[PDB]
Amino acid sequence: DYKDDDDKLHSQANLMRLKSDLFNRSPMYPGPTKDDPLTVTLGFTLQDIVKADSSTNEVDLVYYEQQRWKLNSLMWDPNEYGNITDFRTSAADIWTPDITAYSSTRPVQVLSPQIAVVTHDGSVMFIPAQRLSFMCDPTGVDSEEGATCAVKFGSWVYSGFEIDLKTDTDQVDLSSYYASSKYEILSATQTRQVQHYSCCPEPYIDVNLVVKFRER
Amino acid sequence: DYKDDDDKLHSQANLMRLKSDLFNRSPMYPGPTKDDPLTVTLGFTLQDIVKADSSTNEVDLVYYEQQRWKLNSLMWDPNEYGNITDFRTSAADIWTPDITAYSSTRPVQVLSPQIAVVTHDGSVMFIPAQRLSFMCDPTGVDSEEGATCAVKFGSWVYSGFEIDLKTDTDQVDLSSYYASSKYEILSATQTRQVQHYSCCPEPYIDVNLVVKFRERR
Amino acid sequence: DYKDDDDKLHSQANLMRLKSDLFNRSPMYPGPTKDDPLTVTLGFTLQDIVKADSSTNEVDLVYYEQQRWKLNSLMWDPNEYGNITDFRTSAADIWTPDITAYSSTRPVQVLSPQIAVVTHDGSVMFIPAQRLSFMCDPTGVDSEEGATCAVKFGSWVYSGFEIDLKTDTDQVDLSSYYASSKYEILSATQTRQVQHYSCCPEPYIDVNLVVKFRERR
Amino acid sequence: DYKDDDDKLHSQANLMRLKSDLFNRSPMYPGPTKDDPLTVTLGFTLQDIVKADSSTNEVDLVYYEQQRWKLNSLMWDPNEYGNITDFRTSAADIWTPDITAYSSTRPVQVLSPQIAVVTHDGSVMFIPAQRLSFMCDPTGVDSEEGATCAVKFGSWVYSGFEIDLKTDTDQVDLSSYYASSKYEILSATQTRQVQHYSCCPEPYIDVNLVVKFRERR
Amino acid sequence: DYKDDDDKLHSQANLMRLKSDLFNRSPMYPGPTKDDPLTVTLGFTLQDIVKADSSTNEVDLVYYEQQRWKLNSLMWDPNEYGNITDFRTSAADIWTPDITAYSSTRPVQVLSPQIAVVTHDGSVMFIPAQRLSFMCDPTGVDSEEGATCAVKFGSWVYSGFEIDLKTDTDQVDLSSYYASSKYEILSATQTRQVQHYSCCPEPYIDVNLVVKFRERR
Repeated sequence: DYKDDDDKLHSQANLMRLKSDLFNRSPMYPGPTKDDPLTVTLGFTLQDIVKADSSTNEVDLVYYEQQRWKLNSLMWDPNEYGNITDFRTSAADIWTPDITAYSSTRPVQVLSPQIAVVTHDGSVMFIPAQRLSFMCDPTGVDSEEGATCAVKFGSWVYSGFEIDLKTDTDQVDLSSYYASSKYEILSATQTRQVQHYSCCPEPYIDVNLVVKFRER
Repeated sequence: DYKDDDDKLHSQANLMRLKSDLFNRSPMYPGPTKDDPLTVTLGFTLQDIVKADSSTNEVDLVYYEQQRWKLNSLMWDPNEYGNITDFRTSAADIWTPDITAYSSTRPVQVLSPQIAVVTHDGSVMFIPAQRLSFMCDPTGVDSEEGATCAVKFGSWVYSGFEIDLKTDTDQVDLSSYYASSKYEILSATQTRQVQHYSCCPEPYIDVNLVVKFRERR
Repeated sequence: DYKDDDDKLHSQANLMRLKSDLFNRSPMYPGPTKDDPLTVTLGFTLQDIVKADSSTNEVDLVYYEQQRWKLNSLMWDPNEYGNITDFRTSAADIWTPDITAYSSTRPVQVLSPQIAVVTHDGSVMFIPAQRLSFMCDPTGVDSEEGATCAVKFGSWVYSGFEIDLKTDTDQVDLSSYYASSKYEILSATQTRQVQHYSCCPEPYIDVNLVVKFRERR
Repeated sequence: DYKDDDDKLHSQANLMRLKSDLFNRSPMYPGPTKDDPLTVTLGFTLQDIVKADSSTNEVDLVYYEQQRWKLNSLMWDPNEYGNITDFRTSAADIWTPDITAYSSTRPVQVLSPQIAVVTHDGSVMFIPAQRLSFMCDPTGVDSEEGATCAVKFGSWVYSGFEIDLKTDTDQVDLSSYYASSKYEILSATQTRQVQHYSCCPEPYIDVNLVVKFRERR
Repeated sequence: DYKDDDDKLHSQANLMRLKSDLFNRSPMYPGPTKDDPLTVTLGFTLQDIVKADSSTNEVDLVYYEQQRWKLNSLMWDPNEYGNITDFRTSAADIWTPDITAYSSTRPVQVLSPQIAVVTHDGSVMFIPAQRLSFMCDPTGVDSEEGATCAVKFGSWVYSGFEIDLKTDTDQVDLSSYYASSKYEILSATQTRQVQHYSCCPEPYIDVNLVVKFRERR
């Protein structure tokens, strides 16, 4: 009745207060810096190898790219906000890391909504589905040992001193791989790498996605 | 004359009033939550199987995806708003559910305008036409029993505790299927599913679209 | 000199005034409603059949879709506005009808600018050029009687009670059809249809575009 | 040092002032009208014939389309604005003519930035690079006399009474034509046309681009 | 604890302040002018020749185009801004040069985020990854000496008097070229050119990218 109508409205107002307080908070966050670095955790759920174009050495993957990070400026005490512990918000409403594939051949295509999940400890979780075309020579995919390809993912403009990458595991998550794909996965790994260049002190970080695959 | 000019102006003003009141209403709705959950009803009107690419196992569907939900914050009393019972508004003017195909291979393409219909009880109806490419192996489509493919539709970020899905029927609406398509439909179902993994104290809900099809006779 | 520099400035000011008056007018129009219905006139000038894909039963047309309607809220007296009788404005600056093809297979592509022409009686004319891919089986296009295809056009969310459609004629305008197209037109008609749905007491209107074509002889 | 830092700042402020004065000027220009007509000058620099699709009779051109017009409302005295004689501005910051190809088969693709150059006499120069697909039958391109194609360019909604077109020359500029294209140009002309129709007692103006081409030898 | 949570807050406030000061600074920069010219440094890191279409003479490159320039208006003293020496910002938040390929056949595709890095001396670094389709005849790529193609890059609307170009080296950076590409690079150069045009006493600059490639063996 009216009590339960006012009780829905109360819970709505609490979320509106939280979001309004979180967005309008002063220094509205200017990205990671040296004095204020950040760790982004990457994982891949690999869904399909759609296409292996051997006349251009381009390979087409569909995956979920799972991103995680934690900002002090997204922290709150659930006790002050009607026991709310997490909310969904548009990814355009918040800073997100600029994680890019280093060797793509077409602009990445986003397959899912751009929505992130924020939790009271200030951790954000963003898991967009993408189709990516990248440089990969599929020679020997028609054979038993198959073909092997790699693509690096990392920040585009931030060094290791601003954004650090990590994985929870070396194993690309294959539990959602399309059972009836044209190509089967022999192995898929995601490995953290630290590079260097004697032009410069900065560590440069990436996650190296390596797939071994062959025809069904 | 002037009276029926003033009479059209009157009805316009009423709608303007309703829309302005509805949009400016305080807590301007922040999405479904646990304390304020929502049920979305899904239905499919399947129009065409356009393409079955057997060299990539991608299949191309054109369907109307019909979405329904009800918000208290979209309720009004027609008596207070010149007997207006429903209005059309741009889908960008209102919250809409984030219902996505789980196994698409290309971004979905929208074929129709993005316009929703709102009714005085607070129910919204949104029926976009889409072309979807999804993972589907068409082997045996050239045979009599045909090929079978499935795609799940569900919220992208909301659990069953926030958004619940339901169908009005298991039967995908085939009354608009292109009579002269390259492929004919042997059956098409839409089934509600609840999944429970040992991770999450929340259930997840989805609608499983399953089509059996073959090359035209 | 200065007087015909001022005269051009004057004429500019008058248009500025008209547009500013017209845009700022209170109830800034909320779409057609039952109490305030509208009639949209449709016409097709068919330019080219570009492609007939027989492996997917998709056909590609290029046409001019001519749209017409009249709003009281766009009326003015030219005498009050320096004898201005009509103006061009961006189509995004005004309400336009949501006329869609019901059986497209790809989002329509707009080939022309989105600009409408408004006349003092309140009538708007909007004529976008489009390339449309729609469901059509081209079997027999390689023969003498050719192939026949149809596509319905109509509002996406408005019933006949809100938007009525009408044509000026049954003949699709073929005077601009590409002389050297791969396909020649045997006939092209545009026919008004009144459809009803079992859920819904109100009439729906569409215009049914029917083309008979064959490969160039 | 500080003086030529203050110098650069001064020159920046002058441009700022000019642009701010030019944009904020009252009647902020409402397009050409009968009492305030305009002449647009068209020229084509033809770069490449990329593709001649003989199975759809579509031909793909890459050209620079050079546009010129003059507005009183863009005039200034360089003496009042620190001797500034011209500035670059985004094409979206100013009115531009709605010059379209009448027989395209795909939306035109813009290859260059959308930036115009404005000069103190009020003349604007806008030269976008484009790829255009248009209706053209390439039969005989494989022969010595080659194939001939034409496309008309003109305003979409403005008559000759509002926008007049003109060319500086009949010769399409071929000095930038890709030396190693698959197709060589035998001739390319751009011709002004006045079309009188029966419906409408007003000049319609267009520029007719006519290309004769054949496969490279 | 609280102190190193306040420290992080302090560091954030400092960058907030810097950006806010730099953005709000009066004459908010109007582009390079004759009195206030600019030098853009161009470099190419060539990643892959993906495709050589010999039926249309189009070639597809993927590269990193590295851009550099320096504005007085982006200068700051790190001492006033908590020793901050550089910041990342969206490329849409700042002026960027309009560097275009002069002979592309499709709009360039951007593969990377549009983010620039600004340093206290006022220098900006912007390095977008791109796929470009440009006019190039691949005859002899199937031979030992291979094929040679060229494309000019430069400002679209700015002369040498406003934007000058320069390279750090004549060698296109090949250290990131895809080891297993369909085509291998025999040489790749980037050369500054001063172009003189018939209309125009101001010189125009470009960087000429010249690639010699062949099929891998």
